[PDB]
Amino acid sequence: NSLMSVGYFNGGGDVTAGPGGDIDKLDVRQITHLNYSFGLVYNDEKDETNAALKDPSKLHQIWLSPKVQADLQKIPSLRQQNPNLKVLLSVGGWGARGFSGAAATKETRAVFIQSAQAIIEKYGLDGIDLDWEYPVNGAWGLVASQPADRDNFTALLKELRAAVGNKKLVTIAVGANAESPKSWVDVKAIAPSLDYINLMTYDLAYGTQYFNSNLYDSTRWPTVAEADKYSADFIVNNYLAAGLKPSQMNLGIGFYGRIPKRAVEPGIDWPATRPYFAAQQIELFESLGVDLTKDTYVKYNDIVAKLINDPQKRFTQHWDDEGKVPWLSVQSADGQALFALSYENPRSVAIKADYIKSKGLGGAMFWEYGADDQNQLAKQLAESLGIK
Repeated sequence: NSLMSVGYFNGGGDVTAGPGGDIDKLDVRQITHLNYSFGLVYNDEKDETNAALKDPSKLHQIWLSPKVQADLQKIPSLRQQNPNLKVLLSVGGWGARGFSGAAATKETRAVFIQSAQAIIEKYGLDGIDLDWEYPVNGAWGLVASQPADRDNFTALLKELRAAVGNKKLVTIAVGANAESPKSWVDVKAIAPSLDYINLMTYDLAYGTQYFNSNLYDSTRWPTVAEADKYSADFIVNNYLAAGLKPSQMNLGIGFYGRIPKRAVEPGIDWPATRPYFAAQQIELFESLGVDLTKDTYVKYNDIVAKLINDPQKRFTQHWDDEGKVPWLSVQSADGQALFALSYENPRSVAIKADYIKSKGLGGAMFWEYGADDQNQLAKQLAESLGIK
């Protein structure tokens, strides 16, 4: 059994201009599995702002935007590109509502499951991937949640498996948080229903931590608050402690970076850190398409083209050899180097693949093809993993 490489493609969230279908410029020869993102969940959560999800007659089913339907119909042309490719629909994602309600009972779960089976048969999918962010915790109140989420999720996976059968793929993504295998997700109970589990070993640049996807801790740029100290290795060990076999886990790799929150918001230890971005730094990133009052996310192809290759040459490249990742700096008004963002580059990708091999993991997952730069990071990842 050679290694896996599960690429996300966020077709459902793609609002980029530029001619041609956006699926048609994916090199799917570099991956073993493709998670097409995202189906959503019809839901009656009162804070839901996608009215199309509020159809009372379809509550707890999966919603496919017309864009996502047009992409899923072109799977056959992807299978021509890579005859061994496995294609899954990913349902959920950050901020996606409705999982707690769809999971509450056997009957609501069955509405969800019937919808999954129908979508799988309609488009000839190889399987389904569930991205519930997150059961019990609810992404700190961003989506509805309840204690029964944990066991309800287990029942859902079991009953989804029973429906789709033993050949179709059922997979899930799981959170970085240490709490997640402790009390959100029943790791040992769900494992025999799942082909594999993708770890979201990124989005760590929050609170008092600088790095967004460091492989190990960095002492040059330490994290202050205890609840915030995270690293891919620490997450992998957490999930092994909770009982997952290594070969069932894919290490998540982010084809992107983040401005850390610590640069723009005070960092609280439940202020422990204070923001070092002035109006100038915020306006700078606003001028490049990065509204930090909205989000800290920067696609890798945007990092290359706009920051690293900035005609104004405002950004400087750095490497942390304890974290094993690159970061950029901009200059303060008083001329010091400010930690602007960490990301991933071919170096740090090749290193995470090496970590996959030597930890004995199942492979890699990455988010996502659209943030890549002419498939460069996906190609680096395939090479380093030995994928043919």
